[PDB]
Amino acid sequence: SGIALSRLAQERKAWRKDHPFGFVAVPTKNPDGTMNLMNWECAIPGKKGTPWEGGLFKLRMLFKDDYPSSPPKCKFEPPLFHPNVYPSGTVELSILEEDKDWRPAITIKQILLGIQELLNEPNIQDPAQAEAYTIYCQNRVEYEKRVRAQAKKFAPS
Repeated sequence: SGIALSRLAQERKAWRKDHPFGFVAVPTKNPDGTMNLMNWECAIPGKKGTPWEGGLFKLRMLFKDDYPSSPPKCKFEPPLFHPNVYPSGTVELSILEEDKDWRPAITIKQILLGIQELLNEPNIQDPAQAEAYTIYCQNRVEYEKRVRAQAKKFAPS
């Protein structure tokens, strides 16, 4: 885990120095209050001018011991209504796949901005959940209606 922790400490430094407005990315605590750099609690704000606007969408970023060989698993908690989000909460995205567009050099900032962009522009060619995907494909106005409601439920206080 040395190589992974070295990189994850450099990502925490870069993120604290400068990150996009409204985004959260913080390592979790181990039982003994020590920092767990392999498991981050993140939040993505809905984009201004979209049906996601107003919402803050919490997500866990989970790193394997061979990071950055492998991308993190990115998991919305709770699971999101979105065509490219598995019922588990796992995000399906090409930059989050080792055998697709993942590159070791991709930053936490680039991952979170990538997921933000996915939220309002689903990929109709890599479905992840039957429920959201079918409504997206067959009934776009009802899809956008469910998204507006979701954005209201996850409005921050």
